[PDB]
Amino acid sequence: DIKAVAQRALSLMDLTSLTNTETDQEIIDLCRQAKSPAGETAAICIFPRFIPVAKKALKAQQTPHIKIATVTNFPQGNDDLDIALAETRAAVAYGADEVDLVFPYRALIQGNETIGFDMVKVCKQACSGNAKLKVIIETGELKSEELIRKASEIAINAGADFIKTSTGKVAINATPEAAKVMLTVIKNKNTAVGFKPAGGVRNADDAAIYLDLADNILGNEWADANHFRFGASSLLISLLDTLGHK
Amino acid sequence: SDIKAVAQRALSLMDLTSLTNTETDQEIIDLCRQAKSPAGETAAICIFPRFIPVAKKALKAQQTPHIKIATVTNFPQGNDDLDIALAETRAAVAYGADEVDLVFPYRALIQGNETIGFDMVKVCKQACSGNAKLKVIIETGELKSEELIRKASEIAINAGADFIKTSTGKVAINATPEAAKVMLTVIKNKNTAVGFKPAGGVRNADDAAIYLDLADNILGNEWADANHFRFGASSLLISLLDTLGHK
Repeated sequence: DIKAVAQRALSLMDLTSLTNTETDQEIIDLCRQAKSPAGETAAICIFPRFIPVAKKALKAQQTPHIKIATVTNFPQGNDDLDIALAETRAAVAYGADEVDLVFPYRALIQGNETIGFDMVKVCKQACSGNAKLKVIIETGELKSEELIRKASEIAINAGADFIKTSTGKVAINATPEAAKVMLTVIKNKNTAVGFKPAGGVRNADDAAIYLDLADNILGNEWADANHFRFGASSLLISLLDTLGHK
Repeated sequence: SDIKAVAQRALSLMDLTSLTNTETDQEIIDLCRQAKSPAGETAAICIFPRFIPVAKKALKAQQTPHIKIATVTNFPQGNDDLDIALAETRAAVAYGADEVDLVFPYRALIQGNETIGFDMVKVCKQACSGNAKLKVIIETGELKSEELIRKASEIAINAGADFIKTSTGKVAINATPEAAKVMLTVIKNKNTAVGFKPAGGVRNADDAAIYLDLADNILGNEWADANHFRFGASSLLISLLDTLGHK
């Protein structure tokens, strides 16, 4: 049932806007859009400086349960620990519920597994008692199964609450192949860790591919809002269309 | 005053500013480079909060640790939402700001709400405790009247402002001699430890002399060092260096 899929995917969305030129009105408008005719998305995902305005709008429309996710070390995934930590500290101070941190994947590709652990760990510590930490490993740039698995393992060891496939800002983002690798790592290490495919999920058919992977690898009941998110934007209109809201 | 001497004096009091909100890392590094000028270092740079970590790294790499990093919050609108201004100020501190330039809720003051201005400046001052100085932009170009400019200054100072600053640079009217005179007089009458920062429309040494002469005459010759006086400006630097004969 494609409508059941669409309804389920909508409730797991991190409704994303990351143009870096948003106006405050566009952020208010995004929060309004997250309060959809078929229900609320799980979250929004926006740049840190927009969090106070978003928190205010979400509260005014009586949907404070819609989480505010943001991004740090983004999009490049540089290997500078001081900068990533400063941004994550600021994201928390802005009022973020969740921080989507970009893993230093280029450093990993060059054989440095240590900076990735260190960066994820100190940023996790900075979120303590305030926010969840998602870690973006950028699977489209890691390419190989070995690297995708390895980044996933390091991120979980260092304390990630979610592992996320992509920034959305590179050539290749979420893929079924990458998703299967990451979901499998989650199963083998810690089923408490969530999974977030981002970029390339545009309709209910795409959503079903990733939901079916999660259901088949981790069980039918695993992928709730605490364990599964879609990083997406245009997906919401497509899902609403599928659900009969043109 | 001697115009070249003023140029030299004014340069060391600059908060070299870039607030386009479309800067890249490279433009921030370049701003830091410019602040290390052939005539001496500016007192600070002033940039949006998210650029502070890159600026910090760049300032360290060119070995200019004493150039402070200032930023802006509640900016530029000066809205009267305390929670938003507080959260931005906390983030600015978390990013690593040395100084936070907060916009006072001046439209609320114009409508007769004097309390929100006090409360907002105070909680933001508290958020800076141990980490940063708080400057308060009262937007004199919008307050317009001497009475409102004096009142916003008094409120900012009572609530704990380390500096009072004339303008955001984002409205039609910014620093003016008239506004400066009122603000410097309030400082003189309430607390000479509070600094003054004319900002916006200061484009050359002639402009700078106006504000330095006012400070000198009202508070004394020794008063306006970098702890008590800043110029909020950008293209001013190039103008001063040209006046000083530097390339």
